[PDB]
Amino acid sequence: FEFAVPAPSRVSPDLARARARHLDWVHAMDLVYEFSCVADIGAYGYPHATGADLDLCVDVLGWTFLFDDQFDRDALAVCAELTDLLWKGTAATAASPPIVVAFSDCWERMRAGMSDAWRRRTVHEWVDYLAGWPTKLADRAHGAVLDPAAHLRARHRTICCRPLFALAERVGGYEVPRRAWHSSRLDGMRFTTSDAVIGMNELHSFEKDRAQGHANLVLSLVHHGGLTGPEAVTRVCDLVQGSIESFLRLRSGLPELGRALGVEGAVLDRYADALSAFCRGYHDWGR
Amino acid sequence: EFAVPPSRVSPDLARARARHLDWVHAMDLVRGEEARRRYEFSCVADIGAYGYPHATGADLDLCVDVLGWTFLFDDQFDERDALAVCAELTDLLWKGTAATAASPPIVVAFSDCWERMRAGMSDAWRRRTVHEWVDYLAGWPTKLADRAHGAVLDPAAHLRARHRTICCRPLFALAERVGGYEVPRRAWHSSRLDGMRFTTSDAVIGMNELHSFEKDRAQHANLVLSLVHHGGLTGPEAVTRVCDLVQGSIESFLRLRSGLPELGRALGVEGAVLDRYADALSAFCRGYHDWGR
Repeated sequence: FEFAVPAPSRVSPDLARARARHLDWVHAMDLVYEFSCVADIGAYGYPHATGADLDLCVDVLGWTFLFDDQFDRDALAVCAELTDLLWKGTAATAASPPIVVAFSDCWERMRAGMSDAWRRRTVHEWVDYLAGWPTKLADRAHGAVLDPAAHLRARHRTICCRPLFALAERVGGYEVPRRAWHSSRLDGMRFTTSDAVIGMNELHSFEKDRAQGHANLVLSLVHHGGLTGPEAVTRVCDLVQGSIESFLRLRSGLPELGRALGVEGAVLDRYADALSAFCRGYHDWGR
Repeated sequence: EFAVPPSRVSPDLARARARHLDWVHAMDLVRGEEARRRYEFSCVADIGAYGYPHATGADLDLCVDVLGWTFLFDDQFDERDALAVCAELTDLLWKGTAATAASPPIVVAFSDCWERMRAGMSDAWRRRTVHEWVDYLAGWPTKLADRAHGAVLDPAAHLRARHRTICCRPLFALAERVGGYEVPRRAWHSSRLDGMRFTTSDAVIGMNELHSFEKDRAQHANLVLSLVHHGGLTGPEAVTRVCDLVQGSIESFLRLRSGLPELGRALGVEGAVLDRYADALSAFCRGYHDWGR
């Protein structure tokens, strides 16, 4: 499939070095993959990042995929240790498992140079992402087919888009002002971008999940909506296109948002560009 | 009137009401004969006895205190001081601290409630309840930003923000605390029980939006106003839409409830605790409905 994401196709020119470094990093962290090409996503989602900034993007994205593998009692203990690490400002110890040590390695770089306000809202977003994995284990043990709305609510946590939007600020060199970042206008752009990425992800892994018995949005629409296979696919496609259209309507109101809140328009367009670039990056990599 | 799945009220409400009025006085939240009279006329305290009809004594006192606190917390936003309170409460919850001598009365009062609310509960329960309290706090910077922005939110965006400020999920945790049980971990995180929490929240929001319609219009965002502005509907049409949301939420809640026996078998969970949890969610929705009238 191909959608009209409002951003040109781009890739970072420093992808060769970053990929090679990252494979040494997962080895040094005792985490391991290289053949899945999941590492390259960092260079597609942040096409202007180079050097250490790109390394952080590749490290964080690679970690999420390896964190997901932990679920495919020990994983629940990691969720609790990571939560306390973030809430209480701790760092990994000598008894921490490799997945926790690796995350602390990322978080120390990610939080450096950022304000307390930015750290506060990013910590909350990291913990809300962690909250979705106990749900994954419970639903798998239950064995029931989630209804479409319940599948999307759970996936909005595990997709990990909001922590990665905060990362765009960190590597871009700016912070969206507080009064503007919390507005429903910008939160709607984060939500619509997440819907699009989820829709794309559900269409890419459809055949694999159906053959392995895993959950998928398309299968939930067939089971609960009475739709056929072809109908459920078109339904998910409409979600991606509608989310893109909704994102574009929200963006057209940023000049008035800046005037109302007294915020420089430049930073607002830079933030909107980052969200669009991430969605486009995931689209191209997935294809 | 909606078909919420019986009307009940706690029999110890008389004593609880009198104690609570002294409590808000001691916490320095409501002082003065005039402010106390206006507060006593709103009956917002009594909700604790409607939402938890089986609570008595100290348990009921905690329910009345917490619910009264949320309304008093809401009043301060109707700016820079309010954002500082949200940050202090967040650190208090994340870092396990307690109020100091420089903390404002609204912070001292919350710590007073939280110490009682967390007593006797496991670390796992405290961890997921802390996150829900902080997600509730996260909705108030959005409220102030939207008011300064001045734009009319679309219906879906209004509901996402209200699911934070309505404060239903922290109050569902409170039902466990006063009920004397913790839903086992493997069942509490399931999408089935999370869907029952979500559908119950939708119903409470829908009822709340119709109660505060005139107040929000005379001052703020409201679900009915968003439906008129973005959907092109008229007032009467938008209201029928909100009623359909409440009725549909209850119907979905009832379909999920009938699957709790199978959830218990699959996960090996005692059915009694699951049905008791479902009763608490249903009772809270019924309580707010009856109190609103």
